[PDB]
Amino acid sequence: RPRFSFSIAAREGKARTGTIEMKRGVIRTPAFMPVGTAATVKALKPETVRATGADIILGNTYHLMLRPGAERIAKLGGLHSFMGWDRPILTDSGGYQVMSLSSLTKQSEEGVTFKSHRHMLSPERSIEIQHLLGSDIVMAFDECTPYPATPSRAASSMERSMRWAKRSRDAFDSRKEQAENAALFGIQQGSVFENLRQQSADALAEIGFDGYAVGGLAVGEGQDEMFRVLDFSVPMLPDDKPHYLMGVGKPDDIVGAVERGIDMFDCVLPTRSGRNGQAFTWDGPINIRNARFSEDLKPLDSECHCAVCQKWSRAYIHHLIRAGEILGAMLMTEHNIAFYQQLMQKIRDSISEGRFSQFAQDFRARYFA
Amino acid sequence: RPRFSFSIAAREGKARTGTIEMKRGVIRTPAFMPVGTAATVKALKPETVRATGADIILGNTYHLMLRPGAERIAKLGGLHSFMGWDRPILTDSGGYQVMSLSSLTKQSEEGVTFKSHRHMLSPERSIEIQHLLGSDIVMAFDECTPYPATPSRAASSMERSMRWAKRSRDAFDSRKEQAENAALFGIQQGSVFENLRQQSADALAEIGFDGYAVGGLAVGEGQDEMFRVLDFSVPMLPDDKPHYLMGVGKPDDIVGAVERGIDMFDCVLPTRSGRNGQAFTWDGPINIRNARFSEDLKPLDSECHCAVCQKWSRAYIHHLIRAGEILGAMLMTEHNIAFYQQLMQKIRDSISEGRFSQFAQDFRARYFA
Ligand SMILES: N#Cc1c[nH]c2nc(N)[nH]c(=O)c12
Ligand SMILES: N#Cc1c[nH]c2nc(N)[nH]c(=O)c12
Ligand SMILES: [Zn+2]
Ligand SMILES: [Zn+2]
Repeated sequence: RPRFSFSIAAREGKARTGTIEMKRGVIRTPAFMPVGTAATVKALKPETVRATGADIILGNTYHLMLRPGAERIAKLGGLHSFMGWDRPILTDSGGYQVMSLSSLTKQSEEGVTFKSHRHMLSPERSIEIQHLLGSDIVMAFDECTPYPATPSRAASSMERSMRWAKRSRDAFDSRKEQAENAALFGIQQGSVFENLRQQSADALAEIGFDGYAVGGLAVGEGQDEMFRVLDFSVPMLPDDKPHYLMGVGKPDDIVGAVERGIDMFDCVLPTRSGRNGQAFTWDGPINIRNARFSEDLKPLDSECHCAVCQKWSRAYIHHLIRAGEILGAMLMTEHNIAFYQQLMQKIRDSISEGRFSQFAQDFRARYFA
Repeated sequence: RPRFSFSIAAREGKARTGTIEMKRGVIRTPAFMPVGTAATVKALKPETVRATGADIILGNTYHLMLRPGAERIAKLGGLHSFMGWDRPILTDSGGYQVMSLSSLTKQSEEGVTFKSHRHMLSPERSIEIQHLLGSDIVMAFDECTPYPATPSRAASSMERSMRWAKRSRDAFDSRKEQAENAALFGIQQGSVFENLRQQSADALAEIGFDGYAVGGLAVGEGQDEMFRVLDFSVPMLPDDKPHYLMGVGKPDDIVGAVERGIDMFDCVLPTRSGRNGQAFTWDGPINIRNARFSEDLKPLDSECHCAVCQKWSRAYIHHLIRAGEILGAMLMTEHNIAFYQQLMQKIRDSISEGRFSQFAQDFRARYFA
């Protein structure tokens, strides 16, 4: 396959369905990327992640540079070989995580220094770490502006991100092997302000990237506000390149974002919530720990085709989670990820058949009932 | 198949290899039974347990009567359906666990009352709970004498166990469905005293059971003492019925016990130790958390045919366990159980080929080196 080729096969309104061809495989879009922190999609073997239908997973520059270390993973053969996932992997730049999980931080034009549990992370080092990990889709090193933010602070932050986007591009292009085998996505910032989003989109397009991520919309904004910002933000991005909404993933968030032109998603909800006892169903989420499921023989979801719903009852999983058993986490996580992939498939198919708007409406009606 | 049929195919010294045919399947002996507390072999799907080569797993009357409850499991269809294991399951009687995990206990001729986290457990209730769970191999309700024990205390304890063995037999035989579909094993007690072991063996044989377990030898005795007791204890049991050494499982313990006539084993070592970072290898156990494995690309064991050793490196698993990742527990546990089953296969094959003594010697030489 080519290093990178995004092709749109069908459209309906602002929604699009297609494929991204990369050396390690094809990614069907709209796509949901399970999150793999600490070089593992929590509680799942890579073959199980693949069985649920995932075409690509997300890795993180921040966590991996700390443990087990970027240089170490490179010495061992790369992240793919390390964790046993041979398909595409998108790595976040650390731009967000360094300010979310670090103990103490020092931000400057050069980058961000921090202490975990002292390290420096700059556009150049972020790109290099992603190279050492052997990432297929490299994310530019950005700054995720806190929400809410004053227009002045949002502007300063976005402007810095754009300067960092240019530095990310040059660092990526300077490494032959990386430039020839991986792809680079730029990240749009600007908080919830249209003029800032426009300036960011324009700056990113001027630099040129293989894909464009919409950053900063998963840090406190309610769905109404997020959708409102997507309404004017996505159209600012190049139409012929993938649009990636970072960190967004509640089922209904995803459907609404696809309706607004988004092609890729990632979020820890499926996995994290799964381990906490929340299972997704077409009738809305349920918390399996609830006593009403102690003797419920039905599967997590009545239509779900996943291996978990084919074999075990809500009653068993209820028992497992309430007992703190590892198998409980494994089963809840596989089902949730499988549910998310089934959602993406229904989305792709409906767009391809020109009935996505109807699908969106039917989905909400049942999900919110 | 028949309700129960034990056939010995080959022998070498006191060692035997054969099969136990039961309605839900065939059990190859010598056999190792992975332990499944809380209706789950920790961190493994039942299909994975089966993939490692396990023919039967162990369930526990004590833990299940507390959570989720025996009557509840019966209402839901039985333990097999509940946890998704359709092969034979041996259930311990609770005789041991009630005195090991209970907060406060009250022992009497009638049975044992206790509080967990008030419940009564008697021979009759134990047998009934195992019936409600749908156990294939039911264990008599006994008393596991603490070690060490004075001859007087050991005698009193054993005598009570034998009276309870008779009560267990009658309770089992009184339930038509259970008597026709499951098997009943008696449990030999008597601490480390030959005369008490003899009296117990004789009492059990007089009552008559489908199999005979050697109890009380997994509560503090060193290997030398345990082997010494097995030397005179196993020969006291009926030759044509299975001999089950309860709670014994270190690799070398197993080899030595097979050399002494034991046909079945169970122990939490493989699973519990696996989650703690200990991996079994033909060269002895290793603790994967050790820094010397941070960049070791070799599999857990160089010869192991398990899925874990086919795909992941010690370096990856080291990282997983040190990060507290669930996949670490899953991988360590699958490998350890697979290693134990591979050990049983090597044992069965060597006995069948009349070269078990040589196998025992070669195994120790390398394992202890
Ligand atoms: N909101 C939001 C985000 C979620 N992940 C992100 N990763 C990066 N690099 N930037 C961002 O803005 C976000
Ligand atoms: N030692 C030892 C044992 C391990 N499990 C046991 N289970 C029962 N019922 N009795 C026993 O003596 C033992
Ligand atoms: Zn499911
Ligand atoms: Zn192995």
